[PDB]
Amino acid sequence: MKQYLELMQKVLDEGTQKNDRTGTGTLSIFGHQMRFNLQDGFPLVTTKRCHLRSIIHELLWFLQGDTNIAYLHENNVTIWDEWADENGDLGPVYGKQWRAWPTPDGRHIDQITTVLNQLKNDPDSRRIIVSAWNVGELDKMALAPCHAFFQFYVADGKLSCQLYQRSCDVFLGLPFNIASYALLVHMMAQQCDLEVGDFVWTGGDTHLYSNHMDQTHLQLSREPRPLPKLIIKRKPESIFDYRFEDFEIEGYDPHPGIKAPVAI
Amino acid sequence: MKQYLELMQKVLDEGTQKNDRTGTGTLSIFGHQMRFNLQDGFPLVTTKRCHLRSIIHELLWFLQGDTNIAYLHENNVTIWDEWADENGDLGPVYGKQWRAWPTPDGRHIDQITTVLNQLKNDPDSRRIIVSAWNVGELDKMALAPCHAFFQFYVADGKLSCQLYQRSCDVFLGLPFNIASYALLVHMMAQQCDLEVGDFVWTGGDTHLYSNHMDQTHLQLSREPRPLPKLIIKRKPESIFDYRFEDFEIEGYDPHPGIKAPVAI
Ligand SMILES: C#CCN(Cc1ccc2[nH]c(N)nc(=O)c2c1)c1ccc(C(=O)N[C@@H](CCC(=O)O)C(=O)O)cc1
Ligand SMILES: C#CCN(Cc1ccc2[nH]c(N)nc(=O)c2c1)c1ccc(C(=O)N[C@@H](CCC(=O)O)C(=O)O)cc1
Repeated sequence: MKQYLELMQKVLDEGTQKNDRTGTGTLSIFGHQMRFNLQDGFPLVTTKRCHLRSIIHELLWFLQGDTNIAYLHENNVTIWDEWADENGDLGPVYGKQWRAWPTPDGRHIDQITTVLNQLKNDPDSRRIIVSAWNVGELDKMALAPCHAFFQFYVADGKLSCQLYQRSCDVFLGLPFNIASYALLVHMMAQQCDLEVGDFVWTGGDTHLYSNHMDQTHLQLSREPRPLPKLIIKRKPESIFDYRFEDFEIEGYDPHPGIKAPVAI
Repeated sequence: MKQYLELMQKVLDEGTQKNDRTGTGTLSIFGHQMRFNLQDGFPLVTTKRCHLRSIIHELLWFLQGDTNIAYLHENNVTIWDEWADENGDLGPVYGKQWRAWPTPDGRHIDQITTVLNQLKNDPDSRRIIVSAWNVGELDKMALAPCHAFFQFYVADGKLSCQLYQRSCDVFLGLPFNIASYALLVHMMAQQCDLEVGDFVWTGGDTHLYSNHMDQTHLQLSREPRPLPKLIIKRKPESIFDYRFEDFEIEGYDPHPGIKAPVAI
């Protein structure tokens, strides 16, 4: 997409060679924002083929409040393999925080149910947020949430959502998250009888790993193709009842996929 | 400031009429980001006279981990009176969440010290964040946090900061928060022997209350003056040992102040 590619070029031209946790090295910029009008099409990268099966199953895995990769495996998704323990657990990551944020007094908070109820009863609320940044549980998580916090908004019957991504792997992780949240907005809109609006991406440490330089240069040479469209074949009783079979991405003509090594 | 005035005009030009909790009515836009290079000067609004006293004392109050207005009153700061209970208490807001975020296992985390440790021992970390958005304590708070989350970043010996403000009252609150955060960055940098970089502001529901329109346009008819300069007359042993009297704002020649009704 034009926005995605311009961010890449931005990282190349302005990035600061930074040493990273993995000891790999990354070109990095701090602070960036982009807007994606969902009414223009699904923001799935066209300059490289993206794998939707992983994107869809991971999201349904989140909404279930699951933190064990068993479900992912059952559906051939291996993205979380390198971080799960001997038993497949990842600690209280996203899923747990979205559906069961633990209070100090022992209670748990369902942030998705709360959001649904706010969108339906109080759409003008400026407090429609879901946060995965639970400071008290960070040390138990296999990894600290990269897509840490997000906020919904309703204006003129349209549903918007801003995502704050503290750490962003521009090449691999980014295309995945854009598509993931764009999908959530669609599922939320359908459930709350609202039209889809803007999906705004905001990041902190936006970086490109040194061992992805070639792949980047390659992708940067491809002319972006028109954006596909999403079809939701069925309307479930709740945002928690969607199935992989319910989605379809029409008009998706991407350039060949580009393979790149994963940084653990 | 150029960036500030530009946001105001954006809100006016692309805003959407939206009702709000206070029952006042607002003009709102969702998603914005602006950058301030702290090297250029202290980011304090010059198109209207601002009251540094209230800003500085609030920050020191915050860092103390205090959440009772008694301190503020001793120094004639009344900016938090409308929300305090009979005993002057506001609940576990800012100060508390920063100095002692409660965990589910009976621990408490001092996010300020943690961040200081990272800035000195692991400045390349992508996890240097302080969150006030404690989902499990919101009901105890007098008001849900506006400036809910912030991230620090280091590069070329310069410290930068990005803040995510979920709800922003452009006319009243914004000028306070920007001056407040720039102050924090200067304090952090001095404690970590770093120079000041950029303050990146990101807002969710960015709005102007309908009863501030005239005051807004009055302010917009004004030419911003040169940015003041901040002089810190001492290097305390710790970030929590700063006093009001250590800060000097020099060259601050603002246009007349404009009064405007608060929305409780
Ligand atoms: C981000 C994220 C989610 N995930 C996993 C995952 C890994 C690290 C994380 N790190 C942090 N901090 N938070 C996360 O949510 C997170 C999630 C991803 C995993 C792999 C690829 C990847 O290798 N990309 C291939 C996948 C191909 C396939 O699955 O068939 C690609 O080319 O798209 C991308 C994203
Ligand atoms: C942000 C913030 C802190 N605050 C208060 C305050 C109020 C509501 C909030 N709401 C939420 N949710 N979070 C907050 O941080 C927050 C803070 C402010 C309060 C009042 C003025 C105000 O009345 N402005 C006068 C100041 C006069 C003076 O102090 O001398 C003016 O005319 O400018 C400014 C800032």
